[PDB]
Amino acid sequence: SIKDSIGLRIKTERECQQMSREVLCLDGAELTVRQLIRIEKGESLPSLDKLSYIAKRLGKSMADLLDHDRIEIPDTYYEMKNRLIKFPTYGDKERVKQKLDLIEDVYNQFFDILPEEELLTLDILENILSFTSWEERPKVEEIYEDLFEQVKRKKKFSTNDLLVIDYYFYHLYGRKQYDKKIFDRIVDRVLKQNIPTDDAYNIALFNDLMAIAGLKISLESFKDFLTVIDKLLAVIEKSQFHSYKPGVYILEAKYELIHNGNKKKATENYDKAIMFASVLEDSVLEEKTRAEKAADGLG
Repeated sequence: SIKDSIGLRIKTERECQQMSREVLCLDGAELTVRQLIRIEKGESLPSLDKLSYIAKRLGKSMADLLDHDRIEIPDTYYEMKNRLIKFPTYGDKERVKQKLDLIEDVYNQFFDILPEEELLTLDILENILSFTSWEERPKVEEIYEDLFEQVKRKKKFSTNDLLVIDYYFYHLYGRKQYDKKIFDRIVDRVLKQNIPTDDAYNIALFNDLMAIAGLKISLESFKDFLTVIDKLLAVIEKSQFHSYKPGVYILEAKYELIHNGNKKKATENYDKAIMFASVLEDSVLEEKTRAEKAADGLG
């Protein structure tokens, strides 16, 4: 396969230079040893970023390492990935099915020309959307592990980075102890991301911010909570995500209730959620929001 031939070219040149894997990979920020091994064994295709690094370390141009083989991805893939990521479900299980079908479709159409990071993106969306246990998928976990180590060192996050970060938050769900240093570092860097004109990116960023806010409540990490609310509203503002407002004001209400014991402010925030829900095309979210307000003991 293309993966076999490219992997062997990389491996042959590395060995030719009497270069160990650890030497090639340096501090692992751009390429890890296990990432390199999967490439050299033909198990995964290098992405442009990782091939660019490998070629720099070997003093070659990328064209050299490829010979006639290619690693480029068709525009059609990116269009379907873009449509997929932009697709909201709101927890609606008929939409969830629609989204899982899109993922399946994209994977079937492109799995053989995609690098590891793109393939992981598909696995992550699928696992979270289907509530698959992250432990059930060790092969995915091994790949996620090194890509997440690399995300820890980044200041600027891509859409794929944001989705890895989503999978990370997914690990923390329901837990009560957690690596506090890692969490705070990730949250802090998420909070500093520029907000671009790019709905796909903003949806991934919005969903990570939602995860942070739910976790800050459940892990009792209340520092900067309203800063998270503020960022959520800023993303909604940038991309005009009107349907996403009620979920944000519900979280702010739960914060006021649980952390400040403020029932008047919590009632105001639920009422904002109900108001923003009420002018939506369908009334599912308004009914849900009204029910949540009532279950939290407010009028």
